Amino acid sequence: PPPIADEPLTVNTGIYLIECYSLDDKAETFKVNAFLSLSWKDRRLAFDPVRSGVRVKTYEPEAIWIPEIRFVNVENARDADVVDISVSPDGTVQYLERFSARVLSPLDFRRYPFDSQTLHIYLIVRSVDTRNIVLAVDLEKVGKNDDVFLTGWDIESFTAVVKPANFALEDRLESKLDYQLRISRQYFSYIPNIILPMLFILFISWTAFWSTSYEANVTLVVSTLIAHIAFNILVETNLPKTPYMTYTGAIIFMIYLFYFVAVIEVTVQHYLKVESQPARAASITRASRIAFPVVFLLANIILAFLFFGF
Amino acid sequence: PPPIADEPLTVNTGIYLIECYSLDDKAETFKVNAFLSLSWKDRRLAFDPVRSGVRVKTYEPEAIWIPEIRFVNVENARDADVVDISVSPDGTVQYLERFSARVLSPLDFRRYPFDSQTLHIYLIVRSVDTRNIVLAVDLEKVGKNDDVFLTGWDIESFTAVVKPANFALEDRLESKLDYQLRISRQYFSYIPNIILPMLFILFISWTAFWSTSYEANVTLVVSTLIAHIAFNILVETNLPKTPYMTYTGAIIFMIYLFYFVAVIEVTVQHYLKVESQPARAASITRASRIAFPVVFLLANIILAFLFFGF
Amino acid sequence: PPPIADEPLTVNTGIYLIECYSLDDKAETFKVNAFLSLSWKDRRLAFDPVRSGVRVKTYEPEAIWIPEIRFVNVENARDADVVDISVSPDGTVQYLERFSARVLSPLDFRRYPFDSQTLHIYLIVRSVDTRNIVLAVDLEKVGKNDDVFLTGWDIESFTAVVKPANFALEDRLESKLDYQLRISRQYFSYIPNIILPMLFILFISWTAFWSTSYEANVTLVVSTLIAHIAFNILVETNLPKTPYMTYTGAIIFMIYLFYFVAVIEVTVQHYLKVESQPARAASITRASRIAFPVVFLLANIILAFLFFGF
Amino acid sequence: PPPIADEPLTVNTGIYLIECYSLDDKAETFKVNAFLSLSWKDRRLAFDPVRSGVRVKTYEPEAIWIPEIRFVNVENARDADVVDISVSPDGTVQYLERFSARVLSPLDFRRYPFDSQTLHIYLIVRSVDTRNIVLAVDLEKVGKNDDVFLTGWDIESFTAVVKPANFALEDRLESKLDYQLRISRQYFSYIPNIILPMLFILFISWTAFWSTSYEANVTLVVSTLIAHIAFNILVETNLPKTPYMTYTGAIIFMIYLFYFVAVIEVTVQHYLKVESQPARAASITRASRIAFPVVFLLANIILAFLFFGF
Amino acid sequence: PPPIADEPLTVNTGIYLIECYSLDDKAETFKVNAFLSLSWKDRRLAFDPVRSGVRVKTYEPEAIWIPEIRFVNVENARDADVVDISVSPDGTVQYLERFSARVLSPLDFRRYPFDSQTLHIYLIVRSVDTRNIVLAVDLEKVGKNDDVFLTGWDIESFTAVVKPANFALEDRLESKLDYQLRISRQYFSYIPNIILPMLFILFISWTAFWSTSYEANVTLVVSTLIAHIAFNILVETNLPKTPYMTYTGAIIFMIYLFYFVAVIEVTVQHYLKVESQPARAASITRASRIAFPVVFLLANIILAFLFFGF
Ligand SMILES: [As]
Repeated sequence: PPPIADEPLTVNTGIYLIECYSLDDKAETFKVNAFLSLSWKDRRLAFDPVRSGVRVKTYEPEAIWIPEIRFVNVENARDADVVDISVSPDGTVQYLERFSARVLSPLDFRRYPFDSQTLHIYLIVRSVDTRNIVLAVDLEKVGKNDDVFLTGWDIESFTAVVKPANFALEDRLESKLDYQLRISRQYFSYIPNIILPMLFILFISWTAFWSTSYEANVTLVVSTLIAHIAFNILVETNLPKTPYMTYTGAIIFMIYLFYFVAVIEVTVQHYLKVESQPARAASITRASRIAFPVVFLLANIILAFLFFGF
Repeated sequence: PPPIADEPLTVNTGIYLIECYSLDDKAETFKVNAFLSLSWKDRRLAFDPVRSGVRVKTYEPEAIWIPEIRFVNVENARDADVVDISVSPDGTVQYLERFSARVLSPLDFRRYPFDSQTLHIYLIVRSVDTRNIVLAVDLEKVGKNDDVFLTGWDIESFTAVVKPANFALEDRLESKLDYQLRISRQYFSYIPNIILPMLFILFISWTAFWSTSYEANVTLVVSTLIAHIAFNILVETNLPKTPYMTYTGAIIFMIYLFYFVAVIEVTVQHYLKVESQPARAASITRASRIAFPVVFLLANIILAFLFFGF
Repeated sequence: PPPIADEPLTVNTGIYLIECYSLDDKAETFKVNAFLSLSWKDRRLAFDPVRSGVRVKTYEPEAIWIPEIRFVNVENARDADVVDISVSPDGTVQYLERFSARVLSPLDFRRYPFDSQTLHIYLIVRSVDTRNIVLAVDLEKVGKNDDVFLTGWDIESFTAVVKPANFALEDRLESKLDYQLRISRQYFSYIPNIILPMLFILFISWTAFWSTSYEANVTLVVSTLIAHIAFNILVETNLPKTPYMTYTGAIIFMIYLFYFVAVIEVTVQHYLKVESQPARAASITRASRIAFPVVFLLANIILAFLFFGF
Repeated sequence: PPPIADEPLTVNTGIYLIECYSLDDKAETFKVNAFLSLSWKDRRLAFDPVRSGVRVKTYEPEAIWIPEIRFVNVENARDADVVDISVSPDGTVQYLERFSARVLSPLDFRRYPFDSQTLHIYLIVRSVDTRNIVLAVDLEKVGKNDDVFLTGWDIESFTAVVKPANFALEDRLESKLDYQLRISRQYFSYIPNIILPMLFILFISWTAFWSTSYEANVTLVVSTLIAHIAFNILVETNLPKTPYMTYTGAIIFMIYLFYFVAVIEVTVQHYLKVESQPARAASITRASRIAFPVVFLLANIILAFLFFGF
Repeated sequence: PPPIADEPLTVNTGIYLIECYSLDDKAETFKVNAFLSLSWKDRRLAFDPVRSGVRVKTYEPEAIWIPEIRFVNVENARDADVVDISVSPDGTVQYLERFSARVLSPLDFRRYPFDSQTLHIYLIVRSVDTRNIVLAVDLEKVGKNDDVFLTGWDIESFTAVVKPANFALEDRLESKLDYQLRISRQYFSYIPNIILPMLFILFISWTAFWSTSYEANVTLVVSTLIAHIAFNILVETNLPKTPYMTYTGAIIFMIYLFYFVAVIEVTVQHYLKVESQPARAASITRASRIAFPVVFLLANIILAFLFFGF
């Protein structure tokens, strides 16, 4: 039983994020728990303040015609309990629900440990015989407590795209809004726990430049290469199969190289030190002790710049 | 209260994928969230446009007779909220729901990291005393937004098998349709993270051809063999118990060999270098330095061709 | 409001497996999704074909008296949607539902990787003041599509025990039926991934029979023993705490031995080669190179026979 | 509408375990699926056998006043379907439901692999204006089929504490009963898979007493220490964070010691054999070959006795 | 149909924790199962004790006006069954439900293994045309049995913030309460299983100060570094991505250092003992045998103090 309008009925929206949590990098989802604030003029039930009752008259959902406001990017049906419905004199309705649903917004892992994200919530609404345009009411969109959690992420701002995008979808126009949750990552636990430990093993790796014992040079370069796999695998697990290249995926892989040429050197410092030409060997070994850390720190400036600086 | 027909009542179907996600290779399932569009002539409620009401008349599901359209390959009951029902003059009904259910479609891991898949959604419908044939309406089957996600997979096309397959199941004919979601994998994160690291350790493995120290040769070939298990196990975990052989399961196992004969060589380069016959030893060792990488790259062309090229 | 009988009312059952999946070895359960077909004479609503209506008259569950058919070995309440109810003239009722519930049937892991299983579904029914006997109608028990999945298992046959087992349970006789799902395992992925890799490490283990370097013999026998734990642990995890002995649990453990006496030998080949008695040492070492693989392959014939052959 | 009594109305209880399963040591819970048998005199609906109807009259739950019998230690609401209600002449009611709920009973891991447990189910009932005392009827408490499963546990007995415990909880007396499920563990798969493998590695550990090569002694004692972690971690995972000490937690940790002093010895057998005092070294090494296994087997009798014997 | 008041209607709250469990450090949540006790004066249904019925009159929820009391920090809708409603003469209502919901309270891992926590449950309530203030009734808040479980945590006290916090949220004041669950961890299983084993490997690490064999010194310091990753990874897994530094994350990382300079020393004890200057080498090595354990135990006092002592 929809509201007999004279033009496209505007529905007024708003989201008050109450709780954020379980942002799942692998799955590219996250769970939210918020208020949904809707409103519209249904002149059809305006109501003579003086003549009867009081200021505003409370209805149960069955009584009034309510607009179906579906969330677009949601795993299952949104999970909402209705909080209050308050029809104004002029026929204006004040709806408030408190849904919670896991939302499917994508993430850009291009700078992985040091990335910022922009999550989305959508809200479509389909037309019947009056057209429905949705739009935001910013006093119910200040939505975000001063307690919005979302572990391991700094929450920058909850805003929304005022202008809706109105489609024609299957011979019936819909109207979609864009609610934006912007967050930077709390990179850090990534250093004492990944970045640093990863570097340390790389350095030990090439302690075998000041060494001549092949036995203790392979026991050297090789033992550490293993440990680095232990970190490549640790990192690769809390992170999805990107079709592009991560930052840490870069350096973690560039690392795989300074373990090859490292093992190349120690290997050649020997089919060159049994070839009774230690003239050359400890020439190269002497040299690696510079080329390596330099070319590294150099390619890390080259690499890092290639990602952040551009 | 079914629609008094004169022949098999055609029901017209359609699916607009709104969201795709949680494709689970182990479980061989995936979750979808779409529109379901149905329609049929129930002349029994045609309705004199002029004589009353308006262009089209809205019903609640309880009022009209609606066809039970069950999804075949679904874990639990599909999870659908009804979006609109609009009966036309002639008695034509326009139904639209927005279900979300995890679907059980199988996958072919024969090319694992480089595989393409064809997921299915089914839709049966059982007959009563008028027969029901289902069939697709392609304006509600263009189903797939321009945002269909499905992480780590490229989505190629959402189509469907126009011709239904009508069974006789328990003295009552059913009619089933086939909705096809075709996707290729985003192989890649499989290289910097599996393929390459896996290769590197294999190479270092057989650096012990330019070496004579047994101690540093087993410390050599053996250390890396371990690391390779660390990758065989990593890979074997995000992948189900196929009764056939995966591609990466092949090469990952062919790899287990070039670690055995590698260990064979270093082992014989010694019961042959203590047998005061280093004549022979550093003949073999010298040789392995070719046989190995060749036979490998050879068996990789042999292997790769055996999977992709045929 | 039960059917006024003259003797024990027979209820006629039937299950059409539509989907099988999530067989969980650890949990000893599995999920099924099937049809449930029931039928009985309730003469009390026989209905004068000519005098009124038509051939068969459709009821909603609230209208008719229906027998409670509970599933015995089920985790929670069975999860069923009712598909059709069709009362015949004589008063015969035709009921059909489409339940899905995870079933708790036990498994016998005595031959683990090479085992066949017989899963059960039960169906009791309690009496009131007429006795209820259940029994099977085999045209609705041909239940099993030609698509019954159940990953990593070959499905041999869906049958059922015609004769019911009628208990007296708490001063009211019940009647239980036995629906049997027989499946063999797809042992195989167990070879390239467990059996073979497990053997290979055992072999390398005792390459240290053709060796004299204690350093590279412990680096030898010992490194492999580790790797075998890596497999004992892998296997032990996808498998419950049996009070009996698995097959692979046997050989996996018999393996632990050929790594002890292996380590025993290498160890004695030395407190006997420093005891300036290499007379004896390279007598034993020479010998082990036979005793071991023989006694193994011998005890594997002895073991294998002990499980399968008996 | 409760039963007008003259004193505390006795409600008669009973539980027929139909199915047991998913005992979860980590979570300290388990799932059961049983019958619940209740009964009480509601003289208020006694009913003139001859004057009307028959021997006993069947009611739907809505018709009669039924006592709320909540289970105390249950995760969520118990999940029950009602099986039959049969009011006797005198006004006696016969109630039977078939619930299934996961129960939260605690476990005592003090003897871990060799422990026996006593699981509980509770049943309270709150009073209104007549007091409710619950009590057991032992013909509906013989509850336990001859098929009660519960994998990896031997089921010893299903009994119950006849005398209820009546509390005063919030100005209204409740009455609670105690249903006892006693089970011993099927320790065993713990030997071929944990105990034995764990010992074997410990023994090889100290094969390095009959050795002099430091390289092969660290490669010896150390390699095995790792493997033992692989077991400590395996065990620690299928077992919760006890505030007390497990049995296997003891020996698994006492083991950590015989790997330290083991490594201590091999280490000192060398800063004492390079100190040109091999006089002493192979005095100690000689000695360890006894002290160790003895002190172990000694501390294992000391330890084992400390747990089981007391 | 709300209670015609003369001022802000006070609603009187109370929570009796019946069960605690599944505290999930990763997810920062936990499940509770408690009583919820509400009460308020609805003079509108006061009821002439003598004139009719009895002392107190029982209602079903549909009959009375009940306040919506939503829990704030909850994943999904709270899961509550209603236990009793008892309206007093004066019009006072006595409500009791038994909900169970997983709650989202944050945790402070700054002292990880030795941390104490303060979990929250919230309860808001929105106003309509009479204002709603909530407040606690402490005889129904003594909520916590003498069996409150919560594995691996010592439960210190269940209390609540008497004074509510009244917001203005979207043109309608709400009122929120704070129920506090305080718990210390059962650190301990963290010692025999993490702390101690972690230390032991560190010590063995630097046994290679009383050694001169580079081969057995890298086989020494390096083997253990690996094992330490095995612990860093074990610990890092049962713990979320803190933006701050854990205690065990500190020492676990400070440990990474005493493995670097350890490896630095053994490495320099050699490009200095081949440089025919063993004058210096076994000067340094001699020294490390003190500097290390001291600087450690020193930096552990420095570190530990930095977390607990401040
Ligand atoms: As090693």
